[PDB]
Amino acid sequence: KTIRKIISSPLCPKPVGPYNQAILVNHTLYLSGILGIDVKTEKLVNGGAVAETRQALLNMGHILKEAGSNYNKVIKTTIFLQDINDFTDVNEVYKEFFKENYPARSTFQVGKLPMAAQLEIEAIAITGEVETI
Amino acid sequence: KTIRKIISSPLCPKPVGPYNQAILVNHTLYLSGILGIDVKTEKLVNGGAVAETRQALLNMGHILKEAGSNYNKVIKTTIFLQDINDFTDVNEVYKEFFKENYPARSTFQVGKLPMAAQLEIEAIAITGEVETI
Amino acid sequence: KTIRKIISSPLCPKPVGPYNQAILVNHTLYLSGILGIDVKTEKLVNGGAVAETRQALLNMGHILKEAGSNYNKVIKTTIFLQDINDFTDVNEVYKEFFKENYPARSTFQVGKLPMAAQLEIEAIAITGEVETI
Ligand SMILES: [Mg+2]
Ligand code: NA
Repeated sequence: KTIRKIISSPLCPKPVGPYNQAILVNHTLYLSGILGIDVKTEKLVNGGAVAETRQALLNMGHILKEAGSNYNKVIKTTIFLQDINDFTDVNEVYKEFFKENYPARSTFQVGKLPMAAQLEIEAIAITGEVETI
Repeated sequence: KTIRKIISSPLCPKPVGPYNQAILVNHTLYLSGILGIDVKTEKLVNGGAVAETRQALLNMGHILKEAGSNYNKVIKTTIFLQDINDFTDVNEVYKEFFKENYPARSTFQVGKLPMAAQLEIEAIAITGEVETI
Repeated sequence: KTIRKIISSPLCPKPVGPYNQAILVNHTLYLSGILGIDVKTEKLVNGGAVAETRQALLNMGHILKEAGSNYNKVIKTTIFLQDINDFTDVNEVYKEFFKENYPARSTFQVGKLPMAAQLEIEAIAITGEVETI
């Protein structure tokens, strides 16, 4: 049998809808795309792409920790941008969170994001013990 | 070894390029993106985003059943929209299919979809027995 | 324990920033999105979508082989296009590399790609022995 666990953290925003913040399948954690929402206001943080990146990655950490993962167990990220010219600024914030054994990554500019956001970040991570060889 | 199975249903629109409808690896099913095509016509259903979402999710059910999965064993979906303003409507259709243990999800507006479609959905699901906690 | 391997092929452009070419988790290989970059010039190959598809898929083969995979062990690809009207030409190049047991796939047009590329291709693959039933 496969072990599925529904992952939720009240520290990470959860706008209404038929989705879960993350789903754990054995040791592989599939995270929903994260916007830079302030959990208190339920709105995007002010300040644009830098602030939204930072907020999204802080929010992500609550989901990773709830599942028994962490930033240094993230396998792959996808960065959806409203504007490819924000990449440099987004990547500088990304380096605040990802310091070693860096994830695989894809990045592109989309047509639009929900909530008129400047980005959205999706990730896959590993839970439990990880030997990096 | 890893067991791979090619998944094919004649009830889901057949591939119009060098791809399979889905690939099963052990118990993880990787679905290709699905459009709201009626296999009886080789065309999108009429009526725009709502109709197309419903037909895409019916199509998905054929693939899931062929592989030994189902909607309640879907792990992650990605919804590609031609217009972000269809999101609420697409979500209402989505809830006709996904009732519990909801998948992780990401949603965004693309530049263009194949067939000038309004909606495309890709998914990852689990086959066989699933114990949910 | 989950075994993670950091994949780095010297026959492909070395990561400049906080990402890796691919991450191997047990026998599942998560590839970064690949652009059609010439490893020597660190610039896209000239000639547009056809040339960039060929170079991207040549780069993918370097990364797959470094990890112990190959094209016939790719599970799923995603093709990010600058122009959906390139699909027919991209598919003709894709068929140079993928011959049998075709991956699942999604293809769509984005707003913009890094480096003003015409194409980016991401993949998931299997390492080690694979039995196709
Ligand atoms: Mg701006
Ligand atoms: Na800014």
